[PDB]
Amino acid sequence: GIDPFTGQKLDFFKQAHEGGPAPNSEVVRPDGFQSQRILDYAQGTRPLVLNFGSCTCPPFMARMSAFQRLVTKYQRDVDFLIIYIEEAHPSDGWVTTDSPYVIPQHRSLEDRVSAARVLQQGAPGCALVLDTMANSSSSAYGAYFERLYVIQSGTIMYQGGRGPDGYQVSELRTWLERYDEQLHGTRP
Repeated sequence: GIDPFTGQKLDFFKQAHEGGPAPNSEVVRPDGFQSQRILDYAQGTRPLVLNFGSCTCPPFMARMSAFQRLVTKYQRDVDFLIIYIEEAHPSDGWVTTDSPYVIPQHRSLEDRVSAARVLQQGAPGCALVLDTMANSSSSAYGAYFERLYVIQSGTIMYQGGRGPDGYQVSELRTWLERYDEQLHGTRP
């Protein structure tokens, strides 16, 4: 069906939500730009944590070292993935940017991977993909600017709530704490 008022196909896809299906949306491997999808990163029944953001997004950068600490802490039972998306504060935007990072809006995967490289120089050994230039995953996960998720066996277990910045990491840590506790007992 076509929308008379857009001329585009009619959307029938419900927005991502907890307890709903995790979109198997498209992403790009930085080395060689091969097409991949979010669920390619799920390892059997292990939860997969998704971390969307960019270098010019201050809350994303503010939590990176805490995120890396979560990887060390929970990697026994949980997998982690960073998705590098459109810049929050591009250097060539309308409003002037004071971000420590000076990155123009990506015009191609070569630009986006260049930006992601700046990130990867921190975050040694973290799994990282790029969103497609069509912003497939950002759109499917409502994850522009930045967002955190947990998915497990194709289902969204945790959707990072919009609201005061700071809480998203503590709320994710809470989810991971409770899962680890179910698996192994409370840590002393």
